Amino acid sequence: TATLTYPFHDWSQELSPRYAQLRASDAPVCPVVSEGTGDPLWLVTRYATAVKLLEDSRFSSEAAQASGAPRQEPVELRAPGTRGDAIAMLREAGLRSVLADGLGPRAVRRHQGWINDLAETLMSELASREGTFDLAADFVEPLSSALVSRTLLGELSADERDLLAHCADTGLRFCGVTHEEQVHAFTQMHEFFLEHARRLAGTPGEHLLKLIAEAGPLSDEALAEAGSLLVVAGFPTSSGFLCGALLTLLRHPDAVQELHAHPERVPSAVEELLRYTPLSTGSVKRMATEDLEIDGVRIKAGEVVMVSLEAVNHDPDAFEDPDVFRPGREGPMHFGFGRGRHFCPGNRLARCVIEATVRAVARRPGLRLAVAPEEISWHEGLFFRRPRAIPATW
Ligand code: HEM
Ligand SMILES: CC(C)[C@@H]1NC(=O)[C@H](Cc2c[nH]c3ccccc23)NC1=O
Ligand SMILES: CC(C)[C@@H]1NC(=O)[C@H](Cc2c[nH]c3ccccc23)NC1=O
Repeated sequence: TATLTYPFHDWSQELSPRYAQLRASDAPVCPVVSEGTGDPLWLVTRYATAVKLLEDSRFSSEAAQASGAPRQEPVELRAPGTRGDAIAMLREAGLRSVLADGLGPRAVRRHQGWINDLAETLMSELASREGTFDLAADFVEPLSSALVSRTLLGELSADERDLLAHCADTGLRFCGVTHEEQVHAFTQMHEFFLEHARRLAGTPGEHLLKLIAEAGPLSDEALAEAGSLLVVAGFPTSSGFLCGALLTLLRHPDAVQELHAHPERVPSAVEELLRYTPLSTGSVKRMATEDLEIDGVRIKAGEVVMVSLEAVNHDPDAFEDPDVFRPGREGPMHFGFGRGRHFCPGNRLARCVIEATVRAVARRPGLRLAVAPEEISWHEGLFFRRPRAIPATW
């Protein structure tokens, strides 16, 4: 119909041209319809409007997560007949800040050493390789697997890691699998944690699931909900983003040569990667809890307004030459971690692993993509973009 269906099927790093067109339209908020549900939605693509949306106390993230809310995802991101309200259930137990606490600056100071050791071990192994090697399978996968075990869930076996990763990939999708396969992915996840979360939380370590369990005691359902939250929020984001960041670096050898010569510039390159490299193929979303206007557009209570972080991060009103990867950039704050109350509580740990990845690349001149960027294959339909492989050579 004449109402755009959402999302825009831009599964590779090439952002859908529709975002820029909506950004330059006369409307600061554009009505769309969810392809997966037919629900009406509003879409924001301008930085200035997105700031207003994500800092407005009348827009509720949790209300947009509730069952029956208009939504972009085809299947609800909860197990059948469960609350799907992990952050609120943690706060109910009196754990208001455990996620930020276990992922903040002190946690980076605990984990940054081994994270950098491992990035270096993995890249040193690749430096010994002949011919073409795969940066997704042989760098991103082992690094993100270690991140998950050591910081989020506890020591997982290869089979457990494989199962949770498959559940995330299958459930967090707009298309490419059946409805039944999507629901089953969340089931295997929830039933996995109902059985194993107590065991995982009880093993020695600093992992977040232990911190949650060991801080009326927490029920197995709340602890299982916490496990599924950590998988959904932590696994496909880290693997998708690290893959995409590697692609960005390989496509910008001049920038990498600068980082090789001036390693103190790496933190700024991390921030530019967070702005430039696209991640989600949908939008962050909030529900209006009362009638309001945003930039003149009237929104009724109950309606859901979305912001594409990719669109905002590429807004020329905010970032001059927004489609240029410019590590020296000194523009406004990027939206890669969101904005306001729900700003990514994993942001410091994520920055730590991105930095370690950038340094591992910058230290080794000659690394290059083995084929043209347009020949990279992409997992079609994931919420969190990820290439199937990153073939590279020296
Ligand atoms: C490069 C990696 C990552 C990126 C780009 C990223 C990005 C984001 C963004 C944009 C949001 C805001 C969503 C919204 O406003 O609705 C968010 C929220 C969140 N992130 Fe991250 N994230 C990353 C890694 C992680 C990791 C490793 C964890 C560990 C569990 C994590 C945990 C969370 C949680 C729990 C939330 C929900 C906060 C809330 O809704 O209040 N993230 N993330
Ligand atoms: C299920 C939780 C993640 C929960 N559900 C949400 O919709 C929001 C936003 C969010 C952050 N990271 C995600 C990854 C996949 C899908 C959604 C999200 N925050 C939550 O804590
Ligand atoms: C149904 C999907 C759109 C799903 N629903 C969400 O609420 C989050 C929001 C989000 C946008 N960018 C991100 C980056 C990292 C973590 C979360 C997000 N993303 C999704 O893909």
